[PDB]
Amino acid sequence: AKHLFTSESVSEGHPDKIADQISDAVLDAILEQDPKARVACETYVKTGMVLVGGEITTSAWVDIEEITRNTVREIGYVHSDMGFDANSCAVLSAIGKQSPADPLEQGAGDQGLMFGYATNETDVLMPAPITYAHRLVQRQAEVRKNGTLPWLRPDAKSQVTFQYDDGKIVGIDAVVLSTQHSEEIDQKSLQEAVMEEIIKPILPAEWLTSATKFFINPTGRFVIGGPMGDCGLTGRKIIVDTYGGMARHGGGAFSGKDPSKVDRSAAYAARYVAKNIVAAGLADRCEIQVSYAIGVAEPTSIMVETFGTEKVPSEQLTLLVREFFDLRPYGLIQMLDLLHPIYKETAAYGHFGREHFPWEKTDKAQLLRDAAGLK
Amino acid sequence: HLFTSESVSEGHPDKIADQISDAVLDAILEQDPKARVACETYVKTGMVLVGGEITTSAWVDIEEITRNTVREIGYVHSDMGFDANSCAVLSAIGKQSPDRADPLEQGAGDQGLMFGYATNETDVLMPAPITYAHRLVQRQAEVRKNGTLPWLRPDAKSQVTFQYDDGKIVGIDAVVLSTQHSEEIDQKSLQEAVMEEIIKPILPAEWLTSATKFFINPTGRFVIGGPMGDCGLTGRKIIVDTYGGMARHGGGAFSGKDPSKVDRSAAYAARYVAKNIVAAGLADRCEIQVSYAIGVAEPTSIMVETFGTEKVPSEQLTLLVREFFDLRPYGLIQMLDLLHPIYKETAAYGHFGREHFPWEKTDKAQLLRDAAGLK
Amino acid sequence: HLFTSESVSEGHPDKIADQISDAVLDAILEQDPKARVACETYVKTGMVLVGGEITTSAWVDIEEITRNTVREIGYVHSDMGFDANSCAVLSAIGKQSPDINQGVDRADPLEQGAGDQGLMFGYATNETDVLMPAPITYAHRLVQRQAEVRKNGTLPWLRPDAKSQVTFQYDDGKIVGIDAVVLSTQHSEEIDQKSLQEAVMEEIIKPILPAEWLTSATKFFINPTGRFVIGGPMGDCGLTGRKIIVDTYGGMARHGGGAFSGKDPSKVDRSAAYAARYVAKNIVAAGLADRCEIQVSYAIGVAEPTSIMVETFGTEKVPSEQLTLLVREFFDLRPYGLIQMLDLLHPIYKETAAYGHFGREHFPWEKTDKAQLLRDAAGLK
Amino acid sequence: HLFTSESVSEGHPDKIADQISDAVLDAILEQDPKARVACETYVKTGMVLVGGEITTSAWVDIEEITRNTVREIGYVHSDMGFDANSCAVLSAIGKQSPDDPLEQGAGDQGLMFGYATNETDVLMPAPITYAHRLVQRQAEVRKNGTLPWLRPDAKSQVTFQYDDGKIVGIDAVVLSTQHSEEIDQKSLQEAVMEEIIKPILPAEWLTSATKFFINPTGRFVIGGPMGDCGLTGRKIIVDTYGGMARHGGGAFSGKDPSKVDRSAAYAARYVAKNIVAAGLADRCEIQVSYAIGVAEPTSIMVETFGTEKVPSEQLTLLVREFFDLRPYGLIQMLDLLHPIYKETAAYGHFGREHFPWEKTDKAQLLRDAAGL
Ligand SMILES: [K+]
Ligand SMILES: [K+]
Ligand SMILES: [K+]
Ligand SMILES: [Mg+2]
Ligand SMILES: [Mg+2]
Ligand SMILES: [Mg+2]
Ligand SMILES: [Mg+2]
Ligand SMILES: [Mg+2]
Ligand SMILES: [Mg+2]
Ligand SMILES: [Mg+2]
Ligand SMILES: [Mg+2]
Repeated sequence: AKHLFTSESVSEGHPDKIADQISDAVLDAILEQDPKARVACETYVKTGMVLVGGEITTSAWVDIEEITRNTVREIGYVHSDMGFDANSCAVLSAIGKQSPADPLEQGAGDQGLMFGYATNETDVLMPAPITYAHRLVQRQAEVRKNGTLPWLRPDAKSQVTFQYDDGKIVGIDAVVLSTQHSEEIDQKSLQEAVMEEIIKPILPAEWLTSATKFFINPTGRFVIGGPMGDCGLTGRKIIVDTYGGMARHGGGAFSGKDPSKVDRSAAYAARYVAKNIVAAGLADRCEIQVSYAIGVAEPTSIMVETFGTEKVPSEQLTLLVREFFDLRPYGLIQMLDLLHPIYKETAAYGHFGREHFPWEKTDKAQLLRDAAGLK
Repeated sequence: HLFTSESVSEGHPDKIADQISDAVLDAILEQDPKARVACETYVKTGMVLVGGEITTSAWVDIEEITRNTVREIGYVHSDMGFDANSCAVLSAIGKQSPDRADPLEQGAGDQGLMFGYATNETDVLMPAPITYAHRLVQRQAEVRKNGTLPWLRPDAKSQVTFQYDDGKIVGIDAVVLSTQHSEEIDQKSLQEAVMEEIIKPILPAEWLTSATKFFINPTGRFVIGGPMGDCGLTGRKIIVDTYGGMARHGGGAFSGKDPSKVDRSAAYAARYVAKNIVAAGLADRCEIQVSYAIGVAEPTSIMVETFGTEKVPSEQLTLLVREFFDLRPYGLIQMLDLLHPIYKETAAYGHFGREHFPWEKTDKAQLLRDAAGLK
Repeated sequence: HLFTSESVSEGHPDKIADQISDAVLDAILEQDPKARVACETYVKTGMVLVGGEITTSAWVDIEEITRNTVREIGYVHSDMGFDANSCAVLSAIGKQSPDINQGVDRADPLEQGAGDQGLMFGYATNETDVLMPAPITYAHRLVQRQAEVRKNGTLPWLRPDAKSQVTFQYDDGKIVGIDAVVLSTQHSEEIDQKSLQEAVMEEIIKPILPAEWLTSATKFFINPTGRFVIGGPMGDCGLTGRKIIVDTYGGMARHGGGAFSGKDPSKVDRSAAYAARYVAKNIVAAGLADRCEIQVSYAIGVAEPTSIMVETFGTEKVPSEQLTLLVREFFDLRPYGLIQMLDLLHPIYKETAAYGHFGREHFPWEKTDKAQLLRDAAGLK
Repeated sequence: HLFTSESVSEGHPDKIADQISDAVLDAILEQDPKARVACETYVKTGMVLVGGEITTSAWVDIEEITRNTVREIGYVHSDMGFDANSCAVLSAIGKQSPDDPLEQGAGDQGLMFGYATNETDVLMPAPITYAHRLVQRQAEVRKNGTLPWLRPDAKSQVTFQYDDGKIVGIDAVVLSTQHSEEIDQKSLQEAVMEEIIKPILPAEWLTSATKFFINPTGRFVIGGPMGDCGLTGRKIIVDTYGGMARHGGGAFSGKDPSKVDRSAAYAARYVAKNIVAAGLADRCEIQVSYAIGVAEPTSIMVETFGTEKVPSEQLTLLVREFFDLRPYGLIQMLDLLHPIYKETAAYGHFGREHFPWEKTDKAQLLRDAAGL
């Protein structure tokens, strides 16, 4: 049936995403020294200040203030004219610290479930709305940092409404792009530049018609942004972090958490499964639901929803997942080789659909395709 | 096979933050129903930080509201981990003082996407797992406060796992209930009281079988809780707040936001739309997506999904939605009569399924059914 | 012998905190003159924390008062190290309902007991015409002159943070001259040190220090560490009540330990030091001593001071036994008697929080309206 | 006639702050004796904020130091108003990496006072000395189980009467102490008199005239940071001489010894104490003047209040000969680069005769070098 579907993303300068990146920068700095550390780092940013809090158990010694200032500086807040300055904002630490047979048989601590999702409607096997929303704010940051549009400032949001028909994309119905900018540029010039340097190189021409609506800084000037007059907190962008609303989400933020937190690592594993099923050609689109029982390691149930797109029977998919992936809480950590400082890169522009992340590798695809008996 | 949802009591640190954010909201709306409020709370060992931005004529004492909220939750002694009377309360709220000929045509305050959902698998038209998860922790607080089990303490968590078959409920596979308690209670007595006074009054006997597992405090003594050794933030329970994983989410938090914020009010309106479609008998379950562009009053998209359970063509449903509901941002407010101090009640035990909330009324169901030509 | 006193401008981080604390006090007293206020401020890079306890009916916006105060001091850009418009302001003030004890707990409010124990000193000397020690007097005037030329457009490139030191040479108890002068001032990036030193010399130092006391031997040090572009709370920390000697007599006289700023007049740490200055100054203006130091002390809950002591360093012109009598006769040093004697229940305290609480003769504790009564009572003509 | 000084116990909120500031200093100095430290603490209902600036190679856990300090002081329960185990601890310390030194000139036109008098055995003014001993005794009988219902927060004040520089008696004593709910005021007053006041104050100074104000406003159950702020550097007269000597300004706690405000003040005490211990005077205020860029003090005034046993100008020359008062020389003279400062942050920096600036090891040298 014909319908619209919308997703959004936000730049690395958005205050919630600032907090995510600081949490994962702290996490990465600890993991570099202590790969087995327990970290639950929650950040709060607002006018003039960063508060980094939470709980860690580690042998690592890290300078929270330096990590914080370096992270905000890299994002681009370096002057009070932008609303925020990495060099002169307040940084407060409130982190409680503590000192540090078959480990893979560790059972789950909760009744829980995890969702994964993939679809061959894009090259990265992600839903088109979240993919192109991500790409729009990532492009905003790129042309900001490389000097193409030097008047851009870090804070930006995007939103894309796709039209579907019979489950395939027909085009883009509406685009929102709001970006922070310096005082000197006028809105008409800004809108033309955003169209030419951000929107047009990112969105396929075939999907843009004369009916497409473009809302580029629709309320006009956007000089002050980031944390200034606007709070950011770790874990308040969990839908832009994942699938943009296209898939179900069981709850649980990612950033600031070490891989032992099932909320993060099991979600990564569930994406890994779904992406490899679709890359194998076993379905065009796939939502996986992994259920865990308190005190047992293997998932208690694995449901593979294929939305009628399956190329083999649905029971065969469940069995293939049982055979080729280790979805035990600690086994998936080993499968994905997660005990490394790789998380700051995940904390803006999406945890899924990205290049080099281990849960985005399609290295079980051909094995699954063979095992299911097709070519 | 299996589906699990969880809930947390008013004493969970994330929910403490939601309740403080909405108590501030309600205190302001009592004096100034048109106030703009964006209140974000951070709680952890010994402290509450209440931050954000308000535009109002109201005069409120944030510290008093905060201590009162924590006192009502029940944290009143350091032995519990947290004490309303002696914790630190910091305020970082920026205050400003207070556009269309027809206020119904006011543009949205932000972009974003919002989902609503309804299913006839329970009488309140909610998914069963989140419904009974909520009622368990709600019942823990009720018997804690009314004197029945006075040795209970505020922090608690529930998990209910349902078994499905042919898409219908077959029974409850597992129930977890963890509750905080005073040092004098032994676990055996605790488990028996919880089972007698909390679980059995709440879960339907028809869904309890020989295969149903019960886990009461599976990790033993639970004496300190809440913010102690932990950290709670507003808007980190958005799946608990809504449908428990059964339906999708647009990502926006609810608590601390006045009804001009479409993250909250349009999610309420999408629940109202979906619930009225299911109550009309036009679908067995229905999910609504809406989205907005900042400065634009008409939604950038409306999508209705009925999972093949629709009783009239999907195209007719979308038309009925556009005919009978005003989803413009200020249309939402007037449709649901939202400018009242009603929001602290929503900040624990779920925003949906409690049928005295305005977005829970099924007062358009008969109109829809009549317009659809159904008898 | 030599004697040095120092002062700091309104832009020094400790004084920023004193000023915010008294700006909050004044805004409250504007609405509720009987309010109880104990406001303590902490400033450091990027943030202000305003804490304490108030009992008042007033409704004030702590964050707005704080940003306005910082903006007036002049911190408005990250280039300076601190920006009123974008720093963080955290409020941690606990509020209580009344605004004293409703109807006071004494039939005669003059008989109310002290709110705390403690000791307080006051001092006066006829070394200067405002009856203050010279070194702190000229130290204050230097940094006050810095802020004046910065704000009135004379030297717009100055920035808020600044510090002065003045060393006087004494001989036989008399001023012979100024031995050394130190003046460090924050400035914008484009001014070079040589233009800065000459500008400070011509516009700040020479207009303020008496030419008679400056000689070929007087040493002048303008920005002895050179470049001074970032300052204030940046890379530093300011706290209410950490400048209690610059607030009073610059080391020339003793101190009882209590801070002034952020305290309403029911706090004897503040009001009894003001009253002791008023006593000592009226004794010296009366010609009863060339210099005079007063100590008072209180017990919490007790209205009569636990001790009054009058020290005149051998300069008294009548027997000291008579002086102590005159003090008991002409001044009401009970806690609330202090308030009524000096008319303290008014929003006048933010002006005291930089450039010194004493020597500025429009303040009520600087009036010498008892001097002639004292002289007449002592039998002097 | 009368002179009054006060002191406060280790549980008073300002002294809690001083103690946390110097506990952080001590932990840094144990790993890095040359560290630069300027640690400012703010304490209030439910929270400790530890702020400031350090340059050091040391790695310390600010939260653990803070909780350990508050626990030892005795705040361990919300009933007392404050709990080491569950209060908030926030850190905001800026950290820099490490980057003839005895000829270092002063950085400021400075003045430093030191004082001593033989009116007590520790060569301190009597009002501050006995004020300290009262609150220190309060803490001792709280901690050793003698009066276990005492709680940490207490203040003392003592008014002495003088005749011609000599003590004649004590006129007034204030002792206010926090306590548990269950004890009545009458029993508290009797217990405080018998166990705190009478063992500390010499009986020959107490008469029928002496006024005793013991918890004069009654119940004192809530205390410490609860409902009233504590900040580092807000007890600088308690820390020094109780108001008897002049003070040029500048707090001690949280500052490493390279801060002249602290170490030059210690050096001035050391000089004054030895002069009196040598018998060159009975009481003695020393005023040390520094010029910027100059190491040796540019002026040393030795005020003796007419009690000198030797020509007053000899005293200055004896000080020059026997003491190294250059800014970094005095640090060597007093051997200051050691973690000794948390103990100084309650009950006074002067008067306790194990600290280095309280040794009278130059008294015999000064006495021999003079006529005596
Ligand atoms: K957490
Ligand atoms: K400092
Ligand atoms: K205070
Ligand atoms: Mg947000
Ligand atoms: Mg969770
Ligand atoms: Mg949480
Ligand atoms: Mg939002
Ligand atoms: Mg200072
Ligand atoms: Mg000072
Ligand atoms: Mg005081
Ligand atoms: Mg104090």
